[PDB]
Amino acid sequence: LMSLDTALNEMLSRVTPLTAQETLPLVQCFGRILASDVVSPLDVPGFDNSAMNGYAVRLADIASGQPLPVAGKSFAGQPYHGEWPAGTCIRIMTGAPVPEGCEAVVMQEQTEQMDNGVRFTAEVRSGQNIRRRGEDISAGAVVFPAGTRLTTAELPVIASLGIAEVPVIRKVRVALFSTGDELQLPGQPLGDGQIYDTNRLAVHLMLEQLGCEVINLGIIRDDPHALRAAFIEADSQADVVISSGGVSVGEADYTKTILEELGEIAFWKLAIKPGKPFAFGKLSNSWFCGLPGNPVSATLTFYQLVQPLLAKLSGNTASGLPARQRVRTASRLKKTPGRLDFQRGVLQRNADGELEVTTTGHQGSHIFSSFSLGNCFIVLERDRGNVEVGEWVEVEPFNALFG
Amino acid sequence: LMSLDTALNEMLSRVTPLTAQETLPLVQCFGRILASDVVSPLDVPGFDNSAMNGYAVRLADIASGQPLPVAGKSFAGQPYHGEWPAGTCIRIMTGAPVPEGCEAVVMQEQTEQMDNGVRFTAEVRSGQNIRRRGEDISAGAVVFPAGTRLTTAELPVIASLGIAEVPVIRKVRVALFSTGDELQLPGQPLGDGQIYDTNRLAVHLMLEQLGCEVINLGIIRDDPHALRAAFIEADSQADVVISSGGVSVGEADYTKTILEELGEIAFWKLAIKPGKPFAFGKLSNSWFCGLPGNPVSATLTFYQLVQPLLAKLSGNTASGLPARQRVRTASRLKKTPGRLDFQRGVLQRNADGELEVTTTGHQGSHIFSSFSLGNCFIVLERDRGNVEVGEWVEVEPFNALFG
Repeated sequence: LMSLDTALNEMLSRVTPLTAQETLPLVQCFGRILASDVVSPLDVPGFDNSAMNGYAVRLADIASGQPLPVAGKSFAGQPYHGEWPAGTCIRIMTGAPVPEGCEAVVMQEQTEQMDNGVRFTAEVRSGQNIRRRGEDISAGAVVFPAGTRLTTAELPVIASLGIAEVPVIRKVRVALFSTGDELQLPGQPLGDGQIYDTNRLAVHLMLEQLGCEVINLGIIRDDPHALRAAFIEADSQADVVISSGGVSVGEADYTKTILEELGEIAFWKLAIKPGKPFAFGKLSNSWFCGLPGNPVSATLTFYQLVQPLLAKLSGNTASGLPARQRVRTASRLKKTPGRLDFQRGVLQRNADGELEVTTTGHQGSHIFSSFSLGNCFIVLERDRGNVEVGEWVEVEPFNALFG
Repeated sequence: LMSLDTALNEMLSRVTPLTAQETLPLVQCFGRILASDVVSPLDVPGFDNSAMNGYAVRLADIASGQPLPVAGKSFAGQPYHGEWPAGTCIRIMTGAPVPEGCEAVVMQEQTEQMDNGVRFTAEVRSGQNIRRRGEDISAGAVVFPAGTRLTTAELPVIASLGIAEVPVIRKVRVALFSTGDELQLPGQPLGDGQIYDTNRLAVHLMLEQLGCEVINLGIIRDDPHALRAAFIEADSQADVVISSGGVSVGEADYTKTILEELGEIAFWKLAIKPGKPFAFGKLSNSWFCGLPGNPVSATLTFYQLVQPLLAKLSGNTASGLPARQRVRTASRLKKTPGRLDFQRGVLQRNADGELEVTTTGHQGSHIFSSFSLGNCFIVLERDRGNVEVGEWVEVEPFNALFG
């Protein structure tokens, strides 16, 4: 009934990014969000230097027009020191500091080297081939704005400025648990109607790889007191509490009333597949997300809803959701109009070098193999019907959580 | 002069994956490599269950052609163990264990309920709608083979079989250090032609993010005794030793002779760009990789050479190097024939939804901003010359190390 985009946007619009900060040495900031703007203490480059391998010259010596004998050279870490007579030029390489008085650099490929001097023939604009002090970064400028996620791309740049540590928004703390007498821990046998608890592990793993602080309270006993106690504890410790299965997502029972007793929680019916139910709302001091019991739905629902939410909450300002592309199906796809189907498929290059999706197989939610076999989602539009080999189709490549 | 592909195949052919293992609880196994095959101790599904929501019947009761009353119910968590008399049927839910003496299940769709029992609208064939124990995974089967890298796709499935821990290959240990009287740590001034050391950090961050155990020995003083001592230690405590800058990559000097003295190392000149020099070879108890001093070259060289080596080393059996696709340039690219140019670009969708690359800007190695601004490499062929807007071109999306 309710659309995914509508749901997501309503979740996101209620949420306020964290602000609490901590200062850490750069090596420990991977994945972390900047709490404050990084301001450059130095100029980059720190001095005027050559854009090219060629010769440093003065605009007047060129106008004179005689070949210019080489008076010396300026290199990597050894500027040209000493006098530079009129009627001469300085040999120079990329990155090397331009000598005092220099008005241009000429690339050697535009010149004729002879025993008695370099002959210049092309026009010589002033400033050409010269990289100005701080043209790349000026001291006092903001190199990286607050809200930036720190990666190998940013952190070395910060170190290049001589900064040892930066302040970052604190990890988001997420309490995790599941409930139900069916749920079984490993090592024990499966009594009557029991199954091993897989959703919790799945969520724990994704949470940790998303940079969060997990507080796994485990399986809570089929009991209202155990459950109220779990929520109280979870909500007091964390910014987000997750039920990975067992708490109500619509159906009326002892868990649904505790939920209605502890916060304002909405029970959604998403127009997606697989999945459908989703619980979301505010507890006393936290946000609550309750997932359906089916592994495939829990994962899907987590990945496409909780994951975005956690991002916003972290302080990250990177607007947009994982990238998608248009692609031809080498496979035939069973799709029902009514729901936004996130099928699994296999994106790979064909003989022509073009990219194409193949189904992983049976798209039913009774099996989890489609996450291993796959490598992307075939995001089939809500209103769309069956898909015939060769039709245009949306793929969302899996991110690192699945490979 | 020497091709990337050739160097890569030489490095990797000499290498021998680690075997040393350790058994860890599943929640600690993300990104880790399975040391032994995961063999299934149970059948999945564990019991002959129902595919649909409907009724468990027998063919002799359907044959009587009359409405058969509901003797009881069977849910997933509440298997039926009651009476099941002759002219009756059992209401069942999807995923639920089919009651003893079953033969088929029917959906509530091909069924209308009368006051005297359930009327059967359609036909009922022997074994319809019953999932049979072990049709997805048989007990004794190999679920995941040794060398598989454990992710959110695999790890929950392993918990579904009731396994708590699995054996994984030990992390690769990687020793890191740089050298030179020019390298400066943060907080200290830049003496004459001194610079802040960024390549070490860059590498540390990537190593950690690839799952390695980093031993960062910092900046070694410009002195053969400190260098020998660092090497003797790095080699004894790790599987790979990396100079991130400062050790020879060809130029003869005190560093090069300690290198030749401590193992068999080849100094290569790669036909790639940016970069070119790379040192690789065997020390006593380890593998050595020496990177060029230029930040862009050290990163690029690490990413394209050292990364695949670590992958092989780790035990991972995932044959291949990150994916590529053919794509049009919205940007003009300056390219010289002779070297394989790993330029940086911006892969994004256009108004028609198709994918396209744009340059990040200046491709020179005097700046690092191309890794942040970018999100992919434009892998321009060795023999290739300049590229015009709309030309077909190869792109290799950045992985997680760059965001």
